[PDB]
Amino acid sequence: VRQWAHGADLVVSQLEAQGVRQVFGIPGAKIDKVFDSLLDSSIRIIPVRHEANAAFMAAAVGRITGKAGVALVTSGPGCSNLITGMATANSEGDPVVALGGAVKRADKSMDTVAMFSPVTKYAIEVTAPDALAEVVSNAFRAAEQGRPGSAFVSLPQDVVDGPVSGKVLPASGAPQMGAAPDDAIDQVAKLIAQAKNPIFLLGLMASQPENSKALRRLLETSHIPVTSTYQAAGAVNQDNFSRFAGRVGLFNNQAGDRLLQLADLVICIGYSPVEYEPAMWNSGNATLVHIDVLPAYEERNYTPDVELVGDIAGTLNKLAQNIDHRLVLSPQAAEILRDRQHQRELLDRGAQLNQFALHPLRIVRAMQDIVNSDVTLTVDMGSFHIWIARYLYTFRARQVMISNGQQTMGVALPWAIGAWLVNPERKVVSVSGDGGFLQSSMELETAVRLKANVLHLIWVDNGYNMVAIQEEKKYQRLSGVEFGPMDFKAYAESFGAKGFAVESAEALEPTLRAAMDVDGPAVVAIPVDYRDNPLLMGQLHLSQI
Amino acid sequence: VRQWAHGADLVVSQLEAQGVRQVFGIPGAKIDKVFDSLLDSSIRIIPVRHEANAAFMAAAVGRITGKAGVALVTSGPGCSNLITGMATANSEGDPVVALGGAVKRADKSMDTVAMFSPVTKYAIEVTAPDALAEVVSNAFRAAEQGRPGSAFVSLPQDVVDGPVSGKVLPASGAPQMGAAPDDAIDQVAKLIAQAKNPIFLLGLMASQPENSKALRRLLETSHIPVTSTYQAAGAVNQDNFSRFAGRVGLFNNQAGDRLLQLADLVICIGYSPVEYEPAMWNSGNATLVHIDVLPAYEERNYTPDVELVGDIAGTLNKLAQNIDHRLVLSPQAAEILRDRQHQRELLDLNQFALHPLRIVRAMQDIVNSDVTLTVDMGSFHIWIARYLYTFRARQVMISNGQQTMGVALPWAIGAWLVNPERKVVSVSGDGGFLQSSMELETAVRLKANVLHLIWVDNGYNMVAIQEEKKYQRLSGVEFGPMDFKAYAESFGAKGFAVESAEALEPTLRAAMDVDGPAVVAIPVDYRDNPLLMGQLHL
Amino acid sequence: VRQWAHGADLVVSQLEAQGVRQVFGIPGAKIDKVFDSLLDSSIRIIPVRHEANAAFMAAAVGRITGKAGVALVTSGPGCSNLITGMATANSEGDPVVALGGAVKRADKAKMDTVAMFSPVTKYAIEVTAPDALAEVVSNAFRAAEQGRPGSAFVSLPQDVVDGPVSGKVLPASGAMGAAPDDAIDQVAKLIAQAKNPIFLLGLMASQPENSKALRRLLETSHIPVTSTYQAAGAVNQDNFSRFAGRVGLFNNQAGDRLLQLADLVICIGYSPVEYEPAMWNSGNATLVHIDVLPAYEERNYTPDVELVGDIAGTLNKLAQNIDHRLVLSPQAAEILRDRQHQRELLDRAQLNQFALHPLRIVRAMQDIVNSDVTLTVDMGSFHIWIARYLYTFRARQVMISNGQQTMGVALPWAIGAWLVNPERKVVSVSGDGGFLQSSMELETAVRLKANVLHLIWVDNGYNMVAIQEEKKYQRLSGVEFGPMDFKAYAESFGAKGFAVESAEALEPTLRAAMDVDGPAVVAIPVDYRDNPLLMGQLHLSQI
Ligand SMILES: CC1=C(CCOP(=O)(O)OP(=O)(O)O)S[C@@]2([C@H](C)O)Nc3nc(C)ncc3CN12
Ligand SMILES: CC1=C(CCOP(=O)(O)OP(=O)(O)O)S[C@@]2([C@H](C)O)Nc3nc(C)ncc3CN12
Ligand SMILES: CC1=C(CCOP(=O)(O)OP(=O)(O)O)S[C@@]2([C@H](C)O)Nc3nc(C)ncc3CN12
Ligand SMILES: [Mg+2]
Ligand SMILES: [Mg+2]
Ligand SMILES: [Mg+2]
Repeated sequence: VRQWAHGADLVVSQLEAQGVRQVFGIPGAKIDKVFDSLLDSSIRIIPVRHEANAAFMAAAVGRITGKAGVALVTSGPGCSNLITGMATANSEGDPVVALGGAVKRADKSMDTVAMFSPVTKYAIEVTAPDALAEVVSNAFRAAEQGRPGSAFVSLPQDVVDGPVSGKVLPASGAPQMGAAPDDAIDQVAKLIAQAKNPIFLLGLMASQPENSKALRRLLETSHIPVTSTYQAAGAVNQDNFSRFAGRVGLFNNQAGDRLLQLADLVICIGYSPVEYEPAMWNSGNATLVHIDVLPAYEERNYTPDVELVGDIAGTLNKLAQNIDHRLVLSPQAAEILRDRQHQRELLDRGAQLNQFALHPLRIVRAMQDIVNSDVTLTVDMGSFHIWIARYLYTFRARQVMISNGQQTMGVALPWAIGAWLVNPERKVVSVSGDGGFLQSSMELETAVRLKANVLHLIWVDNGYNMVAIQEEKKYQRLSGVEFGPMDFKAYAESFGAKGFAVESAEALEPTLRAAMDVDGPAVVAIPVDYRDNPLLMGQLHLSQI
Repeated sequence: VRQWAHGADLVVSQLEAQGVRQVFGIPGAKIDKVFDSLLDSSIRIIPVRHEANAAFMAAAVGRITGKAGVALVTSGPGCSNLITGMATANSEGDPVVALGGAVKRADKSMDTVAMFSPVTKYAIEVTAPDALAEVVSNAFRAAEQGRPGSAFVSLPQDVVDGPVSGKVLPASGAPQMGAAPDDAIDQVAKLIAQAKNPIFLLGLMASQPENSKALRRLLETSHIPVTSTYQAAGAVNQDNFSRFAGRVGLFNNQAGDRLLQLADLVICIGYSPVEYEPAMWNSGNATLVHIDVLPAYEERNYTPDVELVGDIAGTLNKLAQNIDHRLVLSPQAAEILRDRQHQRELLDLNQFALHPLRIVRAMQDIVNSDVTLTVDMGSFHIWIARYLYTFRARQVMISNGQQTMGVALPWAIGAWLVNPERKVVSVSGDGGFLQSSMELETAVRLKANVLHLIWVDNGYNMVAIQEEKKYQRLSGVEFGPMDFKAYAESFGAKGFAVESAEALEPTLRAAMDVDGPAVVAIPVDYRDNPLLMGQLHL
Repeated sequence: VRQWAHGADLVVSQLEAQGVRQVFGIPGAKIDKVFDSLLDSSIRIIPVRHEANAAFMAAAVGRITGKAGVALVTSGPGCSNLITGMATANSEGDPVVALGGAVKRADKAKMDTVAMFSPVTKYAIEVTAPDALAEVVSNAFRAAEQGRPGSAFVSLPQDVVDGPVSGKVLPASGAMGAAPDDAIDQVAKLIAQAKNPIFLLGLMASQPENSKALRRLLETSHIPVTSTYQAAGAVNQDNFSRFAGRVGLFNNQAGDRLLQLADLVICIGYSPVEYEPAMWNSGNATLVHIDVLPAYEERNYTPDVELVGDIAGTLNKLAQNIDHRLVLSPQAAEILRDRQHQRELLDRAQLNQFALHPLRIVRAMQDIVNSDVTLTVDMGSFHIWIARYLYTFRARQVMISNGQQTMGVALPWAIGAWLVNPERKVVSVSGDGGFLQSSMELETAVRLKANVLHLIWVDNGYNMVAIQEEKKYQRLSGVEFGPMDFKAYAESFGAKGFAVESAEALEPTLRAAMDVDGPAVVAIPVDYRDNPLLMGQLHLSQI
């Protein structure tokens, strides 16, 4: 153990032991010592314009690196401004550690710990300087292990400013967890051998890098059909697996659901019912196998017949080793996949789509032209989200951040900035509506300052369309969903970022290509015609719900 | 899936599915439908006299069977009376599911979920009748899996009285993880090789029945020294392992601690820092290996260099299969155990009131491998712990991190119900005896073959001596005397009162022969306590 | 300010400033310094045998004195054992301050007592800084005794009470004035136009600071009065001929009929939690709220006129604005007359069966309970019998209100009540179920030489629960247990024990037990067969 003049120095050392490359936040009196101590560290300080976005950026870092992104804010409003961001990260399973300042212990005030407990996996306040290092260290453990999530640590001003005696705690990382029991694995390998219509249902954990190779090997060896929840949207896609059946949870005409209904054997990997209500795919007819790092969060419509708890990669590798031949699709299974093939042909169409304001399909097509396996795509919440989700099978991004159970608007730009910082040599494209855009557009200054290579696209309709269409379907009239217009091109330029405004369908691709080629932040406003949205909304489960 | 006329019926079916054999509790208006439904069930309804004891009894059932014991109480005071008991169960790792009534949803109020959250692993209220069965099922999952604990389920009256649609969720039981990875086991087997002063620190999980054979197998093939926390007090004892270094956490003269400080390699099995402060034994200079069903609960003095998570039995069996030679003790290692040797020797009285040691010795003579012993909290607890090495009981319930008095008798009753053919001996002081003695009526009614021993000093000695040490004067630790023999007999139990030293052994022998509840008052002289206290961590 | 060697000395000093006469509790390592410091003060240390009872005893002290009773326990189980007791105190409005030990501040990093007590207290806080020690304790008392009284919990970290501290004792506050003149006049105008006015008395109307003023208001207005059980002692059938009984339990009370008939309902010191407004307020009458705190509005409780302030003052002023006594309307007179008929009929003939008939026991109890004695009642079927005949008990005070329906309260309430006025006798009554949950305090009673006579109605079961099950299911579950020799049980403590073996032995046994100067227990076998009749008079049966 070493002698520290400031708890803050210990905190910084603990952060470095974790391998933190940057911290996102806004300084304040109660927490400025930590900001100060970061000056003598290799950790980069990234000032944001609104704390909520520090949490969003941190979530992106966490999702990509598997190591928690870090947010640092002051007491009071500094902390309460993070709540939505922390809840979003926790619901999506993104590892995030937020260190928030607090009044001196003697002065204790806002009970932030009580406030964050509902939307975090871990929330604790350091009430003793000698606990400083372990509390911060355990924050990371909680955020990163098991089903990842967010963690909040409250840091009293006197504890961070005052001296402390203690040693840095080494970052343990992921424990060496055993695979599921061999006899249980052999039992599933046996079920697979006698299965006529098997299918893998992938959940969040299946999309983790740690399970990437294992998953690929298993799919390559068994050639068994795969469907995925939106949390696992990026685990597999139409272009890397011929038997991919799409993502389930949004649309009512997915081959994945048809295959789950036809299934005689369903194997869930890293899946939790929360990702997609079991009450909509599991009849209870097929033999259900649960594979994940934690026991099945058993439910009324989710009671596994065989539970394989343990290291997912380990289990999948062992399963792969006990599979002798590739599956021969039954007539029905093959028919379902052929249907999706035709279904995708119809969705793609060929067509000119030269109308203006632009048709969603024209925008989706132009977006697919600029997003390649070297580009990351982040998607906000709104009607455009549904359109993009409908065509996820045709995006070839290196990675796609779109899953958003809380349906939190404003996430795209911050997510993009966080993602770019992890791999600054690559480009990132973020897309949102005008409503979502204005909730986090203050970060455009941050992007300019960081010279982040991000292209942000705005689908402009001058309203909260996603809400409007639901009001209509239910009440046949609108309320609180329409607002005024804005000159988004001029808006973006006032930040010193490059701005574009699409005034015709013909200018779309050229504009996007130019904005993409810009070496730094760029914003493209795209007027959109949402009148066909009812057609798309007719393909949602909500329609039945 | 079925259509149930009463949510209560589904709750009972789910309980049967869980294999519950009895429920401990006290009925009340809000929850009486569940009690009524149990009438048509194979589940035995066991009325207790105070809810807290329903939690204590359930804990004993859970500890032994690995399946959660069940408490059933009504709303308000019915549930608040369970708090201390649920906290004790959660602290000791005893699987307990408590079902508490609540006012109708429309009427909601006492926030029981909020009250129980701090002392349970799982606390939830059923606000949707269609979630009834799943909420109950998950209560058991949460209480029985990983490191076991207590779970609380709040059941609104309207929810259990009203109709419900659902199916009995099959009992999946705690999922079976696989042993830690082969590469991880090879790494540990290798550290044990590159180690000169290795030692096993056993925690709670190491004592679970599923790990008994694997543990013995690992100890026998490696012959590595072993020390345990009190939660793991029964994992290994002096007579079943030559290199046992005693239980650590109480006395300042234990070999386990010396060996831990000397160690260059410490392998913790089923251990959590809460069982024994790492600050007391881990300097950090020793390579630290963690083996448990769950990741390590790291802290300033507990950061495992190697962390293995998985089925403990499988992990230990495989580890044992990778060890080729028994350990040859180093000079200092043998020296330390040499000292414990002398220590044991020194540990191996007609005054009245009786001397603690006289009582302890008289107790060891009646407690055998067929007898379960439960120990309450008080000075007598320290004495019995000092000589734990010489007790040879079937099982010993003693770990009590919260130092909750009154646990002994109800623990004994719950333990007896699991194996009715055997005898149970419980020991407490007079203070602890009265906090839960109302259950003597329950014992007589059940004809529980339990022998309760009361060390009588007419005070709260364990607190008195701490005050004596610090202030040289006593406060609030002395109370009046009682006729415990008559007290017990008023319940229909057999009572005895040791009036002389010679009468001790004969009285206990006589009481042990009693086929049913029996109580023996034993006057004790605590004047020597200051001496024993000098052996505790200061 | 001042320099203190131990935070504990400041606590004991703060308690003396509050006037605390004694402390109930069980010591432990984390809190023993406080018990030690108490050795040097005038404050008496009263060890109990179970912490729950320390809260029950403190509640009786607080209720009678108006000043918070004090419980002192150690950390962990010491604190969790108080919860039910603190909840019961809060629910009945009894001022109670509990001080629980806690682990050293530095060790608090590994039981969140503050969170566990918050749902059942008015005030729950932990001293996290020795400089806040005295104020936190002072504020605990202020919170418990002011406004509508309740329980307060204070967590004291061991290092804080053991370590030195700087600070001075904070004097006890105490105190509003009468409601506004305009208000009292507006109300008086409503009274002058009311044909069927009625006062509904709540908890605050029974506080001693209003016994005189209420008496005045009633004597000049002669308006009918009905009370919740929390205010059961505010007025009785004897000192006021237009008293309509306690409302909240039975479905045949004149109080309820007058409330439903009223064109003007004036609630004094009343909060909806004392008696569901959905049971008596249709909303037809003009509602006037008078209390030390604003009204706790709800669906069936929205006062058309709301007066907040010193009750005694307001009532004394309103009385001066009362022109003439009320001339009862025919319907009102008829309802009050029916209550008189009901009372005579309820008094029923010769019940000499054994086990004893509830009514025989009730009569015998009314005989020994005199106007000097305090009566405490536990929860169980006997409670309903006693409530039914509350009008015929003429005790100094009656502790019976129990919204939580918590069993085990009688004996400890009695012990606490006796300690406030040791020169008087206290009679406590419970069933065998409630008795065994707190009977460990019989040792405390013997040790204190408490002049308490505890009566046990014996049925060998939880009858109050059993009758509800019988009603709903035609069968019993979990409500029957074995018998006990209660005479020998009590004697084993060193108290006097009795067991009634025949009907004729009842009165002589009670007299003998009453004459005992110290703790006595009498077990009374009861035949609960007639309960269906009585239970049919409960709002519950109509539910
Ligand atoms: C208003 C709104 C969304 C935004 C819609 O507008 P644009 O972002 O302009 O998209 P578009 O649908 O008009 O293209 S999502 C949405 C969502 C439907 O629930 N997410 C929200 N997020 C926050 C933080 N507050 C309120 C909502 C409710 N919903
Ligand atoms: C008073 C007391 C104990 C009991 C001592 O008396 P006996 O049970 O008579 O034992 P002995 O020590 O006199 O033999 S333990 C003890 C413990 C030292 O902390 N456990 C407690 N449990 C509850 C539920 N409340 C308070 C305490 C504080 N401590
Ligand atoms: C069991 C019981 C009561 C006691 C009944 O028995 P006795 O006290 O023997 O009275 P008697 O009715 O048999 O005369 S009250 C009663 C009550 C009806 O709700 N209060 C309780 N208090 C606690 C602390 N736990 C559970 C209950 C549920 N109810
Ligand atoms: Mg919009
Ligand atoms: Mg004792
Ligand atoms: Mg009874």
